Amino acid sequence: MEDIKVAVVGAMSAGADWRISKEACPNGKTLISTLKWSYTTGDGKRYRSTARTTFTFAKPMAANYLKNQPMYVFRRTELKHSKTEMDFKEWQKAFTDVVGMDEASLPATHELHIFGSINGVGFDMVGQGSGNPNVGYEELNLKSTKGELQFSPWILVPHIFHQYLPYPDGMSPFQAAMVDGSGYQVHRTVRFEDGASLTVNYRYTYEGSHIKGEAQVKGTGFPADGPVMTNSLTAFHIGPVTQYGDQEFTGAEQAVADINARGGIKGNKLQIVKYDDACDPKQAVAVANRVVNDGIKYVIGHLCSSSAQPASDIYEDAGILMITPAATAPELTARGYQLILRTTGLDSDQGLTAAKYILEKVKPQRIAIVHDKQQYGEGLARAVQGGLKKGNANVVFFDGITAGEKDFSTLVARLKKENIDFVYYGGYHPEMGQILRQARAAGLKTQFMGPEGVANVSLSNIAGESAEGLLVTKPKNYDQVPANKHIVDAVKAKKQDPSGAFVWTTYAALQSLQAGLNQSDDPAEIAKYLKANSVDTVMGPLTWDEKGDLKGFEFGVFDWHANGTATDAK
Ligand SMILES: CC[C@H](C)[C@H](N)C(=O)O
Ligand SMILES: [Cl-]
Repeated sequence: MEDIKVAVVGAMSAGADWRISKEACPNGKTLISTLKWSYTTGDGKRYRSTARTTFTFAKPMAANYLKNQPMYVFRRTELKHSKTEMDFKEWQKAFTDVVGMDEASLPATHELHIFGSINGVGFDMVGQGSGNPNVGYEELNLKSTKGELQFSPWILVPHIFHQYLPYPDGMSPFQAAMVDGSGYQVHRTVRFEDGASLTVNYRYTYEGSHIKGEAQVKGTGFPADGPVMTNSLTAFHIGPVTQYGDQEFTGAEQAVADINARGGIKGNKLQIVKYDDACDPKQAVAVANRVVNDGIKYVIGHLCSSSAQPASDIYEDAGILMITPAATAPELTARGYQLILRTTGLDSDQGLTAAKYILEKVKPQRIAIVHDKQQYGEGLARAVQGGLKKGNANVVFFDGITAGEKDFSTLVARLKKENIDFVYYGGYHPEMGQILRQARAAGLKTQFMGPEGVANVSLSNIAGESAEGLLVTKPKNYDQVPANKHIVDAVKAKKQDPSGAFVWTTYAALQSLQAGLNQSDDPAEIAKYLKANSVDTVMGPLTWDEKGDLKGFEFGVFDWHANGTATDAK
């Protein structure tokens, strides 16, 4: 009665603050710990590692430890750093199962000497710390003795004292070995997704309640242009596509809960497996190869057009089904592929809907068209330009800006000088929000319009009152259909937001997969069944053409509001 795995591919997720270590003991003198650890770049990309840690005890562990395994340890860390100094904190909690709390002497002080090389670049750091062995807390300050670190200081986390960890009903085996005096040694091996590796070896001496630790490090095989050797690792920040990933995970989690509550697929439960492509082409190909090697046959997601297209090549070649709830560029479904479907519409249709609204209902005097030079935004800007030229509208200029720009002073001064009364922007909320708040600060009265990628609460968060009165194209308000009220209430009961279109397109993708899995487990048979039939969903009855596109899909025109809400424009 094994679970059916479904991959859900998000983008620039935060993820869990706590990470789980699994502890096992093959004999009385050895404890083995296994760990998955992903780092994040300043760019919002993931850098993936796995670790195996070996603890060697001089005297055998007490029988109670050997009878009670495996154990699970939840840990979280904080780092502030310069290029010469590190300030660190760690929290640790042990359990006999996978369910968190849900929301002579033991040690008091310690010192660390950590040294070695990364790609042959030498380092040496020393410093003092303290902690509480009753609750699993520790803190540490480290200073360089050899000047500036010429690699990311994050590569030395988590390596920078399990003598501070208690177990549920008494001392950990680490604490018992320190109190006895005979102690333990540690060896860790880390493997990275680019083929790099790092080893650490530890030795300790106990002077009463004070621990003296020594750690020797050797790292090799890091790419010269990678984030370790360029100092490009950071703590997680919200990024440009986080809003889109959060909507997809909200809709997938509620749909899988509802399906499983009704008995799953002929009694077998669905299990979500989460991945993250950062809407980046190289990360999308790395994710798709991992999904195939993990044995998964069904994928929901790859959200942006520039990441869904390279991923689709890998899934088609390997015989895997892919359903995107969000990618709208026509080229995805224009190449003869048989295993690719959507639960959203096409930018050829979205751009023509915008051009007809401008010609029929707005009738402006002087138009500018702006885009971000990416597949989605530049495609829409070209579709709108063609529609307006056919209607003989006055387009004064057509121009590109750079994605990630925060200073729009040149564009704002040009709109003021050239007396522009209407702008169409093709692109995402981060750039549109900066353009709106900088335009109103400088006294512009211009009417703005954009596509479904700007119609979200992150646009309102960035622009504030400057967002009021923006025109948008987007899918219908599915959250206002009475038949969908039970889903709206279940999402609001978790303090989550059911208003974004990608909640509904993602829920509908899981309902479409469910209908297929009731007929066959084989991806090619599922794609054939959906292309020949109608499926009832939260979006209404869905049908697909032979290339995997929705038949009769319509984008609406709405007024956007500063409170993150959309109303019918007419
Ligand atoms: C996340 C989807 C975005 C907004 C857009 N529709 C694209 O295809 O890139
Ligand atoms: Cl460990």
